[PDB]
Amino acid sequence: REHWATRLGLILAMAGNAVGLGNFLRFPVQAAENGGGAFMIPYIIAFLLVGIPLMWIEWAMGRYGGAQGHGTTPAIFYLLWRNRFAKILGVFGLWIPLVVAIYYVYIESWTLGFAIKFLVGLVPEPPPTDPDSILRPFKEFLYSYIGVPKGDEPILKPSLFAYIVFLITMFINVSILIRGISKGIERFAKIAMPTLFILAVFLVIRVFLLETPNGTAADGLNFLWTPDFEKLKDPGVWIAAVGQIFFTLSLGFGAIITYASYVRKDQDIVLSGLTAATLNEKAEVILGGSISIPAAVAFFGVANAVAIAKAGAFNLGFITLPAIFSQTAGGTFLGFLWFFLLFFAGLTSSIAIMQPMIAFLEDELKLSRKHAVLWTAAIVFFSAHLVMFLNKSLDEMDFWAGTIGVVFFGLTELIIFFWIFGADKAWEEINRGGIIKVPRIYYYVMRYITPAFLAVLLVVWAREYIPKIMEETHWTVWITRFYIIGLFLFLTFLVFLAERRRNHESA
Ligand SMILES: CC(C)C[C@H](N)C(=O)O
Ligand SMILES: [Cl-]
Ligand code: NA
Ligand code: NA
Repeated sequence: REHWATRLGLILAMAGNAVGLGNFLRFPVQAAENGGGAFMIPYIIAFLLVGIPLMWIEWAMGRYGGAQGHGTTPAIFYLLWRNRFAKILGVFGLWIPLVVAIYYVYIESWTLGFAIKFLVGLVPEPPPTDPDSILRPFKEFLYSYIGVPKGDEPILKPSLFAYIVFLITMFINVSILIRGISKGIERFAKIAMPTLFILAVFLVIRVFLLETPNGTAADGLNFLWTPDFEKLKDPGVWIAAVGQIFFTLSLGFGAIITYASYVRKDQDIVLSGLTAATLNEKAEVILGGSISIPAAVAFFGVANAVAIAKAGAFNLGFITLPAIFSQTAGGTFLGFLWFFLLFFAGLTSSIAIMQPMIAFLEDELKLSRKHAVLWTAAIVFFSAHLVMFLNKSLDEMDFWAGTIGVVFFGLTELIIFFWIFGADKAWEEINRGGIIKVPRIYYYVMRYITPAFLAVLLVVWAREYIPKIMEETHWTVWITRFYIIGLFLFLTFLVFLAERRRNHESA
């Protein structure tokens, strides 16, 4: 079995796993729609009670399963709770990251294609003060890229260059992942994380030199870090906070478990996971929240910034920032820098959420690495046509997998590790091999505070919000569900195909 050759390489690979698009695209909108600082207070709180404990549990289950040659949540769940329903619940650890990747690769291909369009200079030409006259050309640019429909049919029709860039993005993912751990993700993280940091800091410095009659870049920072105690009683704020914390730290996708499987049994995971979390957070609030929000605020006031944020998720990342850069000297090169930063971010995160399936095919089906990688590729590439051509088929995938399945699977793996596999035993498993020891106070949070807190949050979530999706939506969403549910069944079948061949090799 392969291993992280360099400790630093392990840390950088886990960072690139965590440091992705949620640090640069999701978090700005998440903070803008939720009163800014009013959203920071839960984000901080839920970072201590949910982020770090689930991080350490992810790492512990990963190292435990990897010591016994299993880097997937079905096998590891069977190794923590010996039952068939354990394997059934572990199937989610392969279903969630796959469904996430199905559209994560598409958005990463968006970033790559936009970087190419900006580098070659094939960009819109905004005529020289009306904000609509500047937000309109880049809006139509994004629409010409992804091919959003125009009439009544919810049928996407992406540009040919977009499909070509998607092919190139999948092929780049394949060329990276075909070289394993110590030769592929490690030597790529060692190169991408410094470049990512450099680009982020350069764009931060460039954004801070922006001033308009609608304010300066400091106003967005103020609104971001100005709390508002009038909103801590809104459960939607806490819902969004814990969801974003699950997302930005890869918590609940089973990918951190997958990388932790390649950790040598004796090497540290406590300080490792804490370091990865701290690096991702420093890349989030210090950098990601200090580029989009300050520019949008300085250019349109907090009111119109929140308006653009509530308009859509890509209004800020794919429209607002390029429209603002088109107003500055060398702004085409600046948008190229921004999109290239996003491309490496999505790259280091997407090569991380596609590893559980290959680990399953290698460890549980005894497939060669090349064939496992190529079949997982073909699966993702084919299934991505459902997201590329069916309108609003990405939102359902992100909801059930990246938004609902994450909290569900986090609670599940928490109850499995501590409440089932053994609170004392799993606590020791976390504290074993660690350079530093896990604080005594997080034992109670892991076993008592985190499950009850997440349970109350999930109760409020399911009681006051979900029934709006299973009714007030277009019928085409079923096409996605009918597929993704049918993608779950498929995986279970392979799980069966695992537990049967294991009864054959021993014979
Ligand atoms: C699913 C994860 C890889 C997401 C990533 N941590 C991000 O913030 O974009
Ligand atoms: Cl295009
Ligand atoms: Na992140
Ligand atoms: Na990443």
